[PDB]
Amino acid sequence: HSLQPQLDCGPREIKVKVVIAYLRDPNCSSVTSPVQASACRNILERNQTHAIYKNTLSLVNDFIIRDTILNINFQCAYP
Amino acid sequence: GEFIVRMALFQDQNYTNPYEGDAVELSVESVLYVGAILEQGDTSRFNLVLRNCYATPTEDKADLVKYFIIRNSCSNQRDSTIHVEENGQSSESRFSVQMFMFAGHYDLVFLHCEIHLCDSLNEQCQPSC
Amino acid sequence: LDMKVSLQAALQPIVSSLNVSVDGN
Ligand SMILES: *[C@@H]1O[C@H](CO)[C@@H](O)[C@H](O)[C@H]1NC(C)=O
Ligand SMILES: *[C@@H]1O[C@H](CO)[C@@H](O)[C@H](O)[C@H]1NC(C)=O
Ligand SMILES: *[C@@H]1O[C@H](CO)[C@@H](O)[C@H](O)[C@H]1NC(C)=O
Repeated sequence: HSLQPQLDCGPREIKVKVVIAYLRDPNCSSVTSPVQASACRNILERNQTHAIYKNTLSLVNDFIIRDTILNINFQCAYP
Repeated sequence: GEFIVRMALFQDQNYTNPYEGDAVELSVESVLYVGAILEQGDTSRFNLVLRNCYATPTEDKADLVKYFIIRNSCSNQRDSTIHVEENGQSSESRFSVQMFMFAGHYDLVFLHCEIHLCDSLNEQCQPSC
Repeated sequence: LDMKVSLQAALQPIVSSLNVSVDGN
């Protein structure tokens, strides 16, 4: 399986295109996310001489769900 | 006084040998069987209707979002699999829902209900719908 | 005649699905 989720790290917005979707923190529900690490719970991992913004978007058919979620774990590796 | 009403969780459509109940783990596809019982009460003529059994992702009964389970005294719509088996006449009222868990990030689903104690003497309040 | 009743347990599902991962610069 593969979706080819188009992730397009910008200078101020992380944007991931691929039902309601939401980031780790319940808002940012439309998919965009500000690059500010204090916004919708973006994970910061500064491995040496780089900085990656990891996040786990989730797609669910209805706000109640039955046996099917879409846990898209996308990261942005900035210089 | 207080007509203390209790409700438990049974494991099967089989309405006995239920779960003891501390924190139940279920397949989202699976089914659970909760029945409101009028234990420790009149039970000779007082029925037990199921008016507003509902669900919410918080111990508190006052949440912004909450699952309906059954509104307006019976059989909430919008749910594919709902069965109020014997709510109403008997001192035991039973209904079945498929497991679920809400939007956002919290795996904590709770069940809350509102119960009105009908009587079966010259009071035709069988819950009709 | 209109008391409120709650279930004394937590309903913990085992919802799980297809993990995905991607990269970007
Ligand atoms: C999420 O947005 C709702 C408005 O829909 C607001 O009530 C709530 O405080 C927000 N929560 C966070 C963590 O931003
Ligand atoms: C950190 O991870 C990125 C991911 O592509 C990689 O390019 C980089 O080499 C890693 N840093 C180190 C020090 O290995
Ligand atoms: C079903 O019937 C009774 C009560 O419903 C129970 O004692 C019996 O063990 C059950 N049989 C099963 C679950 O196979």
